[PDB]
Amino acid sequence: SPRIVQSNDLTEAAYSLSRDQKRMLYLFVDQIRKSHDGICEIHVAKYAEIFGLTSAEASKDIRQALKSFAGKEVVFYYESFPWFIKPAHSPSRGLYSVHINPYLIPFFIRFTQFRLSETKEITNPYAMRLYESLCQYRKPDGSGIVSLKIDWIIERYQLPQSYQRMPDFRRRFLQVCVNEINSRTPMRLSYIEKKKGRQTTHIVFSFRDI
DNA sequence: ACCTGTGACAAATTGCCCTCA
DNA sequence: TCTGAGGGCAATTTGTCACAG
DNA sequence: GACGGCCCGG
DNA sequence: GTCCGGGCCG
Ligand SMILES: [Mg+2]
Ligand SMILES: [Mg+2]
Ligand SMILES: [Mg+2]
Ligand SMILES: [Mg+2]
Ligand SMILES: [Mg+2]
Repeated sequence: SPRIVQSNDLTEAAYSLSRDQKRMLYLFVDQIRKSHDGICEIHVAKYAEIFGLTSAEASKDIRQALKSFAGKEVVFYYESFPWFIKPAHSPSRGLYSVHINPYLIPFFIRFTQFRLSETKEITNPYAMRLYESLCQYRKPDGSGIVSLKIDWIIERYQLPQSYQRMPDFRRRFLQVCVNEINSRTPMRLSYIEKKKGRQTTHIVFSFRDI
């Protein structure tokens, strides 16, 4: 399946995207990389076959993701850009044409890489973010270990405000996304908490490949 | 005040179904 | 007939906060 | 809608 | 009987 590669600056950027939008974004990065001006395209029926959707639900996902890009911004730590500089539009039935901010090109191409089949069954977008950040530290053989700071996780993945309370962070984000990765990717993930006084400050992730 | 977990409720998202150009 | 653009749904997951200990 | 392949009239 | 361009139907 297609080999996604991306600059670590994108892996570590601060933004808020849905699952459907992240799925589309992987294909944009792939199109761009095979070369330019920044104009990309998406076909409904190919999208449907890639992610095992019907044509109808594919159409619904593309259309609403596309209208949900408006006003979205990307921050590279500290410079913010919009993803799109023109509305999406359809020249032909079943075909969408998109105008990515050409100023984003160099941020796409010290790098992270993974095959698309590794992530295409993940449902929760925060788990996609986590699996990307872990891939950034992976070894040829397939293992790695990394310590991520909680405040940096919250700022980078733009987690919602109630997850500033640690028990909610545990219950609705960490446990769910670790259990997702272990069930939906070829990765096998464990973790332990690092503390300072009563506060938990980092999470230490270890993983190997099956 | 700080920390933890759980019970509830609300809001959002998922894979469905159907209909017609 | 095959595609895809619309219009809906119920079950489930995610986001929030009161309260116990 | 868009596309193909069938069957009408001449 | 056959042959061809085109329209409609699925
Ligand atoms: Mg969908
Ligand atoms: Mg889950
Ligand atoms: Mg303290
Ligand atoms: Mg008791
Ligand atoms: Mg007390």
